[PDB]
Amino acid sequence: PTIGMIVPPAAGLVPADGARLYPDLPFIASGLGLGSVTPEGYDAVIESVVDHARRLQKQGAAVVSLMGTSLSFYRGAAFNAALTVAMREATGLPCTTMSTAVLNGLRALGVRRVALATAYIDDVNERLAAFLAEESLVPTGCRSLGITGVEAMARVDTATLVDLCVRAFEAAPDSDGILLSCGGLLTLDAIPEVERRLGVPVVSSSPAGFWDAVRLAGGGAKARPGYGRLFD
Repeated sequence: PTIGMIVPPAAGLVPADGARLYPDLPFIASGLGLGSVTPEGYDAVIESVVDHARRLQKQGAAVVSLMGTSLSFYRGAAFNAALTVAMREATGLPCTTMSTAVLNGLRALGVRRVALATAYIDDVNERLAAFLAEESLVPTGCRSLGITGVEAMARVDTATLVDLCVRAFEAAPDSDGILLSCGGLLTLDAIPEVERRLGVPVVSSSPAGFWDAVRLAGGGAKARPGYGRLFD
């Protein structure tokens, strides 16, 4: 089944990880045009998520994921759930979000005490931690990049991301795992290196969003190897 993805940037590209994780699977995307990775930014596009779900349905999507973590968690857990229900009611399709994806990935891996490694500014990190606590997880600490640019996220390099994860875990080495939050980041090369060095799993926004969307679509598809414990 074709999987549809609502993505933050105006360009509306399928996130790059899809072709690496699931080379044989069909994805399509629709772009919100988020202006900044901030609550003010989210407010300016959040009301269009339903319209974009419908746009994807009209292009043949069989399931829809809102592929933005912060767009889906910034208002708390009930809003993530309610927005999902609205997308489902509007489209008659199975729907999900990237916040649900990371929650499901952390749960699947048995992660309860979770170190946060994020691209975001602290107001957004506080909202992430509150969302996770609402959902019965225990954030242990946070290290972040403080970036508000949307398209800027793709240019953060692997070494920076590996270091970010290692520093977040260093602060709380009792953590069961690491949440690497921001679906605009290119994290696939960082993940196995972090897992190798630290011996705990990483749940990363974009890869988790794919893993979750592929689960929702129901084919049983298996990802290519080398992308982290979440994928086997």
